[PDB]
Amino acid sequence: KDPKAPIGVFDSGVGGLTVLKALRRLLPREEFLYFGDTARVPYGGKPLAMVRRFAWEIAGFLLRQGVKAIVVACNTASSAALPDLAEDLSVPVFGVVEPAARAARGFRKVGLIGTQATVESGAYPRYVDLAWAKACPLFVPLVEEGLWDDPVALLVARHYLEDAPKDLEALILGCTHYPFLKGAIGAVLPGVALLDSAELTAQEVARALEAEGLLNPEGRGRTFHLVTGDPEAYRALAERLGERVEAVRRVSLEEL
Amino acid sequence: KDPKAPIGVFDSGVGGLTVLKALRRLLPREEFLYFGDTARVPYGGKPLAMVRRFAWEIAGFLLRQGVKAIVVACNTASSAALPDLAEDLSVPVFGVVEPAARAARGFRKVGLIGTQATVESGAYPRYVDLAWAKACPLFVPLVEEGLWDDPVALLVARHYLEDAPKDLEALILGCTHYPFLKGAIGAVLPGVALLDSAELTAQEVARALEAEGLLNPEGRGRTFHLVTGDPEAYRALAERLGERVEAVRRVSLEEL
Amino acid sequence: KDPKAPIGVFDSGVGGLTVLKALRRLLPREEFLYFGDTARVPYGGKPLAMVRRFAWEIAGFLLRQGVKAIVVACNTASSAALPDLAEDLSVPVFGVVEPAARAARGFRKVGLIGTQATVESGAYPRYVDLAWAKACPLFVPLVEEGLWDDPVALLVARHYLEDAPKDLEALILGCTHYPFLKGAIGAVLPGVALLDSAELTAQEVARALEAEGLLNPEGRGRTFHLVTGDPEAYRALAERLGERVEAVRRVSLEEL
Amino acid sequence: KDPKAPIGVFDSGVGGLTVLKALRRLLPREEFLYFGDTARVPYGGKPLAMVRRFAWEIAGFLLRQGVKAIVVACNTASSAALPDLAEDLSVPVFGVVEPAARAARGFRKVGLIGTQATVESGAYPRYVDLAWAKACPLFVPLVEEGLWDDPVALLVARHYLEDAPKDLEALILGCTHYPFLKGAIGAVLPGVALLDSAELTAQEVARALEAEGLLNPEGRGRTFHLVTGDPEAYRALAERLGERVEAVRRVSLEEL
Repeated sequence: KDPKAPIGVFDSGVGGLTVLKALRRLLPREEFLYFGDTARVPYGGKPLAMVRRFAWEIAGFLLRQGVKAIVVACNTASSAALPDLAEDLSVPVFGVVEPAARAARGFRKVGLIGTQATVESGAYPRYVDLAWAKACPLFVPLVEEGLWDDPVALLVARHYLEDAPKDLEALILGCTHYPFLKGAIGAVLPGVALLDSAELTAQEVARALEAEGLLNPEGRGRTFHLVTGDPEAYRALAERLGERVEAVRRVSLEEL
Repeated sequence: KDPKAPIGVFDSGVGGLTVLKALRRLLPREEFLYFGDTARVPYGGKPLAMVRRFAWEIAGFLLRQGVKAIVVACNTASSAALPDLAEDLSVPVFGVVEPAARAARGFRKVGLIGTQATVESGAYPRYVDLAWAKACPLFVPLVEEGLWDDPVALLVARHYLEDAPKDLEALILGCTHYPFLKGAIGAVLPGVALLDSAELTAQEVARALEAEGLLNPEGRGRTFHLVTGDPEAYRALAERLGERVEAVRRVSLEEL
Repeated sequence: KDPKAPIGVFDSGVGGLTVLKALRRLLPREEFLYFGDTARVPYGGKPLAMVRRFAWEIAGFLLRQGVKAIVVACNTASSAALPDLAEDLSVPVFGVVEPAARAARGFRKVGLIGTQATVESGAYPRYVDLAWAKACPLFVPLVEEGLWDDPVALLVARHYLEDAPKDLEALILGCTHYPFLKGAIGAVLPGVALLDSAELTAQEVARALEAEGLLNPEGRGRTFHLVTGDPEAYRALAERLGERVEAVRRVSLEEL
Repeated sequence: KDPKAPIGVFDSGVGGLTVLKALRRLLPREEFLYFGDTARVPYGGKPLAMVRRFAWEIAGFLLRQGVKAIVVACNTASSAALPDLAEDLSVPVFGVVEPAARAARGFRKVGLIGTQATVESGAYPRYVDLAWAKACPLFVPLVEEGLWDDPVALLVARHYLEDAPKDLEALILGCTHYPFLKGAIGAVLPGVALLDSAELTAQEVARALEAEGLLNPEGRGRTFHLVTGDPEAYRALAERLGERVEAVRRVSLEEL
């Protein structure tokens, strides 16, 4: 156990940067390795079992790099791979399903939105009873196009959420990209608590790591980006989502 | 050369079905082998060289199934892989770039819409001079979500097409999915001639195969579907676009 | 923990059956999964980092079959992957390098033979001080061709072992196949103790698994064989070295 | 066609250098790209269909480097991939099976030796009627260990060619490596004509290439080596077999 060692964070691409941001705020002294698998993004439409192999390869790559814990920022990969991945690895492994589904248990009727893979996996029903679940394929490309406040978002939010229970008290945003869309989602489902996977998970990570004596007390934390697709494209994309990408290098899928 | 043998048509997923339909209308006596690489869709944001390897892998698989010709129904893969793929292979190879550009050469000011990869590839500039070109990433998810007749489609067309020159006489629909948004594109840009990649390629295919004595003068045509991801998801998506998918089988990326 | 779960054992091919037989004797009630990577055999000429990815891939595969412990029967793959693989996984992980090196420390001057990769790795010098090491590439094929009792084996043993120190007291048989060549090796190196990787490891596995309470207590144990190459070829090659294979199925490299 | 373009030659490893050497002696002004797939050597124990994907992949790679012709120096790979590879590609494609079988048709009772995959392909029987065929697995490592002049080479030659008919007039040396064993093979089978795949193929390539008007008339020939395994290990092994490797670099299997 070396608290000077970095924390691994991985995603299919830029969406998981919402998780990275929340982690860095609570843990400014830590070193993060953010792995964006942009050569194979998106996971949301791939067979769950293929994502599970992706997650295993990427966990292996992060351990090779020496991380002390792994945060699976993707909801699709969390659904596909956890809890087994945490049950198979020695370093702590954290996901974005359980923390938000835990908080959700203090409400009478809970709904879920996420990718096609996420809602069909049954990952969330394993931790919490769901009144309603619905795949929102367009949210991700709406967010990546920078249209989170544009009227089209709103109409699309209405198309996906029109048919949903009026007594829902909370809604799980079971996709890394969905925090950008609280505005259009709040507007169509007023009064409903919106559960953010990123903030809920980073808190869990911070609590658990300190509890194990693995947080780094001293020093000034940094972030390195590792992507399997084009780095310049990723840098552009990350910026459209308000993240200044400083350090990026391309990781070959042969290194996997 | 054996005219009883089938025609290979391949795409990243369901989009290339527009090409498949135009072909089946002109050549009802041909057997088609339609390959949808849904395990690795989309191509439009991947590195152009990676798509080139995809095209070569699938081209080889189709040659091992016995096809007498190959239609590359994806605009991204055509940009990535043609003309070399046709130069390197003995069977006739056709793409969806050159026929639409060729028709485009009979207007004075010509514009292009397509995927990210396509507009950046320079493939279309090779064949016709372009006044304006714009990637339309939301269009593909809009079509796959079944919303081409919804007013959000009308709004998205405006977000992408407003700031294109008023003196366009023609617009190249440089993506397999765009013939579905012909109404919305036509409304936001009245008067401009819309060039359909699928209709113009199918004609080029039929003309040339005829010229070579390769058409199958007798018998009833059949279509077989071959995909790399989940077949049942594929069939659902295909049916939302108007193809009743009769035969579908899953092909391993190990077979490539 | 679940003591009904099987034990995973993996190798590049049939060599690891020497380790499996030793395991069978000490643990007749245990259910075993033997994973033979015959699509990618042999490991001895490949880069150590490539083998290391193989070990990770297969370890992940065995975990998905539910194994409660993993034995790395290949000496080349132990050299590539241990001790990190054991440090990184929750289940007990055992190799064929450490146990023979432990026993070898009760000798004054010790030598090592094995594959090209094993000798270059420096895996063995990390556990025991070595007086001599020689790669013996032809020894593996001699065993698989069934020539271990034949004179040509004896001349080949002399060719590799001529310039070995006359005062050696022990020789590490650092390759799964080398137990078949004890006759020819002792003839060229009389009076030298031959340290058998397979016999020592099964004891360690048995001791360690007994201690963790993971030993199965009821039941007749079988072995299931999983291979990445042609199963019938594997079946025929295993029989030539004295193993009767009953259950063998081909596992695709894409499941990895 | 471009006559300044290089000729492509590929093999699993160093065995194909016998073919390269013969080629360079006949075509000293030609530029050659030698591709040795040392990350996946040997082919002889693999499923023939897997080798066939290898041939396709590497052929695509060489076409992307711009070769004007391809020589498949491996007898296993010719058996797996020819004649189809030659039918499906525009560049001239040459193998090592057909030329040696053609010369063999000038004899009454003809034998063949080679790898397990080569004799099991039945590729040689498509071109010449065979009286006798034997796989000789140990010949390849004998050559790679530098033991072709050693007496085990005489003993091993005798082991594999003992039941061979005494009325056999010719033997096809159906493996790239076996010309180094001409000495032992002729000694153990006196009076039998030995048909060398390498010398006969180069003749055919030079004949065919001049006829297509593709020879490069000006220039000093060089060879560049491309390997998928470790380049220094390859260079060492090429030096043991008498080839002086000037330029070698490693190509990733993901580039394939």
